[PDB]
Amino acid sequence: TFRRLWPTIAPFKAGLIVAGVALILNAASDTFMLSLLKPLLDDGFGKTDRSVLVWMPLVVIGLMILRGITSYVSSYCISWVSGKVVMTMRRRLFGHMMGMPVSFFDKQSTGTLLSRITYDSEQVASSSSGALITVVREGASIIGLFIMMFYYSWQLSIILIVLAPIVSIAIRVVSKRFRNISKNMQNTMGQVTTSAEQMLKGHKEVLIFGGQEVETKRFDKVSNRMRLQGMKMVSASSISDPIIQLIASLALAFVLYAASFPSVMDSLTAGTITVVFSSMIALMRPLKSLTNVNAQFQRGMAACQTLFTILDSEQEKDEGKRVIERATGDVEFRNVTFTYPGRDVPALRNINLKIPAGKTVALVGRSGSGKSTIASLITRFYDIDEGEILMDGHDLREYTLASLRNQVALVSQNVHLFNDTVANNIAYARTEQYSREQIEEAARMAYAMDFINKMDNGLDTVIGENGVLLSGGQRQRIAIARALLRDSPILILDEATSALDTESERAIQAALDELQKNRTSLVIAHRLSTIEKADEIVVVEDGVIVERGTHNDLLEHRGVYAQ
Amino acid sequence: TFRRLWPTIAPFKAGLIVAGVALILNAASDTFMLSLLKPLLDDGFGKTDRSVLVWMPLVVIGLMILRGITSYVSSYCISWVSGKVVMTMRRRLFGHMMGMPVSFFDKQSTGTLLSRITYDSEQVASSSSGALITVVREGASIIGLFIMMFYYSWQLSIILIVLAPIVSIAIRVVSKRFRNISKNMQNTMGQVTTSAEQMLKGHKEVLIFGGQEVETKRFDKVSNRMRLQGMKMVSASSISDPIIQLIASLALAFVLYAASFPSVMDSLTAGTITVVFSSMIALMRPLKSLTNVNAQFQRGMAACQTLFTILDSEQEKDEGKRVIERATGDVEFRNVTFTYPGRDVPALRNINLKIPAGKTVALVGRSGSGKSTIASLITRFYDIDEGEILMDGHDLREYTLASLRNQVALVSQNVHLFNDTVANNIAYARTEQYSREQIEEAARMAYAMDFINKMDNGLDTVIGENGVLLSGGQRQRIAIARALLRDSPILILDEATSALDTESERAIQAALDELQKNRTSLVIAHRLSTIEKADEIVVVEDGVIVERGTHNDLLEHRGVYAQ
Repeated sequence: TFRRLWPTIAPFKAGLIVAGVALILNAASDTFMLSLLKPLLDDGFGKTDRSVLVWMPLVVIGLMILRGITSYVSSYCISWVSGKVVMTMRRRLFGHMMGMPVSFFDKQSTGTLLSRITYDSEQVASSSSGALITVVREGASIIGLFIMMFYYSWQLSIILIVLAPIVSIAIRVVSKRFRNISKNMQNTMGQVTTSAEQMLKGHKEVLIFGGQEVETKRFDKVSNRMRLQGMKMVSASSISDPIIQLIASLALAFVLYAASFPSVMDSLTAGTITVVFSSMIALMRPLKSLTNVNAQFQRGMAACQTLFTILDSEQEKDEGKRVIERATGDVEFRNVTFTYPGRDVPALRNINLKIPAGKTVALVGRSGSGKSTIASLITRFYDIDEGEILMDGHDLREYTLASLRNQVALVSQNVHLFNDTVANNIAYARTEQYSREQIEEAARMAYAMDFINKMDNGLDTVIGENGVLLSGGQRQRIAIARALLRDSPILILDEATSALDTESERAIQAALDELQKNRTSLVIAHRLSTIEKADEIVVVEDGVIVERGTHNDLLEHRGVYAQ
Repeated sequence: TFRRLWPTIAPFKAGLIVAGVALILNAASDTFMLSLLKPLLDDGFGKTDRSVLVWMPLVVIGLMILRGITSYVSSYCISWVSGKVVMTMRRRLFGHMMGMPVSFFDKQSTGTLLSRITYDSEQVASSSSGALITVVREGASIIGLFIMMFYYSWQLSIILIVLAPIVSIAIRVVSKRFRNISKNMQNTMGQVTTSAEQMLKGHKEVLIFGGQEVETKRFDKVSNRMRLQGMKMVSASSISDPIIQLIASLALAFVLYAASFPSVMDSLTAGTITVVFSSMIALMRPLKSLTNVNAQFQRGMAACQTLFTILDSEQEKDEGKRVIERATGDVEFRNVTFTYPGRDVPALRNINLKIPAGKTVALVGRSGSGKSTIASLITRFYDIDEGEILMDGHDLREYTLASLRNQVALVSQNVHLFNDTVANNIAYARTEQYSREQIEEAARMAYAMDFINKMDNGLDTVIGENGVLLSGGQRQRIAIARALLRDSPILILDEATSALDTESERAIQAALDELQKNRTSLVIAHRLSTIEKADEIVVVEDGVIVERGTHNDLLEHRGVYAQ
């Protein structure tokens, strides 16, 4: 997986390499600070009284300033690589998410996608960079400390090069064993927590039947078991560390024993042993850090696995490329059957429906099939499972998605508003074009000039993140202005809005007759005012045209014609 | 506030005291190892004495074993106090989470309460215990190291006590300043991420309109802002540690300079200087932890503030103490007005409704106001804001909550099933009273023995969460089975769903007319079957009694009768 992640980091190798050299300098600063001890213990407080204890305060200051500067440089440069990696991978995810089929964003995975952008890209970068930091810095620290020992005491050093593998393997085995024991108790705690969850929402029907005392007793039992599992988990997690410290103090004891013997001693001056033991104590963090690196890296490359799974998911098909600019031709549904994704049975039953040019054909889908699914078809949302939607002489499959979905224009009060300025929101992808004079014309035609004048500068103002917070009807009129400005050959409507508004229902009606005087207008609605004003009606329920009749026939078979 | 929390922790003072003595022993072990250093250098590798070199490994192992044993004891005993305290506080929360009015659990705290119990009692116990561990252990370590140093070289220890306050205040100031800066950047980072969130949620529009080009470019800009904010955050966070280490090294340099001054200050033998410097280096983490303890403690006593706010919140009023066992009397409504909490002050308009004894009077509330709340009135879920409901010669405000809710029985699709056995799901708060034969007769009359008998042990089987997982129709069956346990004069049938099933609604209605044979009942049914079998139909819309006609009159008041 890292095998495939490298290419997005490679362009930024400069930051990683500077971080690597800076971290090697950091480990060398640690090693030199520790090595500085022998000079002290031997030629200061040791045999030579002084002349080395005024050089040394400044040497220590210099080496700690080097530690600080190299640590800051490492942090900055590796975080800059982490930035220019996440940033890029987040942008690739975003580019792929917007072009991916609507089914994926339709509850296939909806709330987790902001996570999979932000948190998961940051996890990829953070875990991989933590792995690199630990590997490089701690490996440099181990190498530097071992060189420091060898150059100072090659007798004790070999005993250590022998034990440190033993200490490291002991750390790995105990850590794995006891952390594995810990994870079981995590599930055993989750289960009892879910039991309390179960109890909590039973409030109603616990009050009714007076079981509050039985509920308290059962929560007492579950709380006690939660506490016992927590105690076991913490007991294991604790006993983990002292065992490691003891298996390390065993190495300390062996080294000290292997310093008592006459052969080894008589070489270990007062300073040499101090350097060796300080090296030893400083050799505890690196080993543990490596043992944990081999898992940090895998956590990182698992988050990257998730990101890559998202990235390579089948993008919305674009094989068809037939173009269309103005679609005066009728939309012709002919023997088309579609199934909603996640449902085996065809939600949209085999149906034929013609959409006369410049006609406000409408339908009512109370049964739940085709209520808004028909609207999906024209916009080439969830694709056609069967049939040829021969729109203006060709199948929707043949048409290119961009041009097709350009021809149509969905309007509703639920339409979100982009954070860009309101005028551009009306001219989205038409900005940099459709001159602000055209935008003013559209604003006037909108019959919502008043609302955008009500807040800030109208065209210039911005509906950002709660910038002016247009109401539902005002957003509906923004959308209708957008449609008029873009000159959509097709209009698709769902019951106008959810509710009527003051002067906004009238303005919407004015705008939609300005639009529908000359627009192939497929419509759907439950309220039948626009149905009465409509020339042609086709009521369709359960995927089948219950009545393909005009207002006269629809009154002949009322159905829900009366509230 | 810890002041009000102490009563819950006091009865378990034994655990805290053992943890305190164990942690003091732990810090004493740390101190004694650094003290042990001096023998090694002075009387060992200095004046040669193999006796000390062979005496020492036995002491390092002994002291690390003592350090491990005391660490384990501290972890266990302080977790056994954190364990018992957190469990007792969870249990007091839960006990006070049931008698609390349904209003609180209704949309004032729905999902946050899951956290409130578990996570927000742990963030109390764990945080306070972390504060105690740091204070005790690290204060013992500081005292121990300073005693260890004064006993060995008081001259340098004076300088070290002079500066250590300086180092501590430097740590405090830098840590604060820079963590405040980090929080400042965190605010902007979150704000910027929300922008990408709202972009992502606009999928449908960026598809219908536009070509995702403006969306991609604007996400590029927001991602660059995220990257720059992340880099600034990490830069500010990092610079803290190098600066702190540099101040600590200033202290080290000053101590070194103090050494090597003529004769005075240079009375330190190699062992004495090594011990003093080891104490100085091991006195870095205790100082940092003491400085940061108060943040941990305040986080803990803030989670505890939340928990106390929950505990002391007004429990449901139970002032009325009028008892009732069986109530054939009418649930009299007379001009009672009650606003659904938090909205719609004029809800449940002044309404008069006398439900005659031993009837199945019902209502239709499609208007959406005062439809299901009338059921609550009988169950007193959402108390009456103004008016009197004169039940059986006394008001609900006068009746005992338990008895009143004992009189009424609620059957609905959403009836929650207890995690206990099925027998006790139909014996809840009644298990000790009724016998297995009573529950067997209840199972028979339930008209659901087809589903019950198929289980493992019949009555004694388990209908807990998951497990057998009875369906919704079977949920209705079990609710009716409880009603058939013969303790429920008033039967507030929901029947708003009015669903029909395969032999399941058949059995449900069979048993339900068996009940209603001699049950005072109030129902709210969308269907007209109930109206047909209704005794006095009283349709109520928007909290006002539009009509009180019989079945024939309601047929005249057709409304949505045809469907």
